[PDB]
Amino acid sequence: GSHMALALVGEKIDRNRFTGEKIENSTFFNCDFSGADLSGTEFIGCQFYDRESQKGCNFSRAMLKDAIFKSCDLSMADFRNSSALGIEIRHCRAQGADFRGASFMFCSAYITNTNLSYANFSKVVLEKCELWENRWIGAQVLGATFSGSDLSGGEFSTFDWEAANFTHCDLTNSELGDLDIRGVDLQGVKLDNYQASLLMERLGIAVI
Amino acid sequence: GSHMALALVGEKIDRNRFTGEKIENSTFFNCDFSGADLSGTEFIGCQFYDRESQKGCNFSRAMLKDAIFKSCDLSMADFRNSSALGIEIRHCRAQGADFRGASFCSAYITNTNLSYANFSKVVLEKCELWENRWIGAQVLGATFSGSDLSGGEFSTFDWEAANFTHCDLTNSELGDLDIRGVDLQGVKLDNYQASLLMERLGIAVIG
Repeated sequence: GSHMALALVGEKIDRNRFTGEKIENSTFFNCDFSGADLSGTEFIGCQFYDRESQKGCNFSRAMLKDAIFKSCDLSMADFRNSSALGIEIRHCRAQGADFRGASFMFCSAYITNTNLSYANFSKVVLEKCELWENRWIGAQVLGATFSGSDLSGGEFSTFDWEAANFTHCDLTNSELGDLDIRGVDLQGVKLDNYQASLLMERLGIAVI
Repeated sequence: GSHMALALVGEKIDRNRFTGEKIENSTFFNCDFSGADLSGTEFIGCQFYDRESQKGCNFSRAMLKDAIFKSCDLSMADFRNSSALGIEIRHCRAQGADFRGASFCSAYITNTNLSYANFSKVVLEKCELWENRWIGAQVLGATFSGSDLSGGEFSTFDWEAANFTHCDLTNSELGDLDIRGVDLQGVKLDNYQASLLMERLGIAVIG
């Protein structure tokens, strides 16, 4: 089934209300999707963040297997302890979204072209996932692992490279902020020539 | 004056015998030039090494200001404590040559085989030292700071032993240089070299 221009406020969403459904140009303000089965559910052009109340929606413990969020505002969304294997978040605003305890598992996740500023990834396991072209300013990554993921095209100013595992990641074509090859384990990491020159410059070396 | 196709063996060279002269295509086997005045002396195509005795020539404490050696075999030459400001050594073999105590900064040593040469404690700052082979050269306590070493071959070379800050190292085989253990402030490296040094840290440079 498909839904267009819904506008829900303050609702508890029943576990099976939207499973496998397609929802477009809809608003969900202060809604509780916790425990909901959103397997295969596809949200396009939807807003889950309420400018007035400044509340997001609750997705904690939701089943999000193969769910899709395209061009949605998921600012301040609570995804804690969700089951998110194969989730897609594409071209979304996800500022302050909370992923702690979410499972993406072997891992699979596609979070791309997404504003992840101030999002919380503490202790999250996102190994060998698709995580490119995101904005990561102030993202909380304490104890996380992104090992092997493609993070390329990313904006990593105000980002603690020492806080998470980045080994084997693709970091090419990214603003690296304060990354330094003397202080961070970069085994297996991919970087581009422009980034290599910058990083070497930090050591006082001029790459000609 | 100039001189061509001389052959000397086992001679002690008079202090003023060759001062300011040009000497070409000559042989000097086991000859002692120590303390000789060789200011402005030019040697071209000369052999100073005798493979039959495996002995070089002695230039210790020689005055070598503005001297030139081009296309010469200076293997095993003893240059210790010489005065060599502005010396030119170009396209020479200088394997095992000893430069300990030699004073230069201005010097041009280029396109030269310096394998197993001794540069211990030598000061060669801001000099032209490019396209040389440095395999096994001894450099403990030397400083090459600011010199152009580009086009060089540096396998079996102790990068930790001397001062290489501000050097041009571009287009060189770097041997075991590692950015973790060596001060490389001001050093110039090319993109290929940067990629190799990163590779040592496990980092793959792609595009």
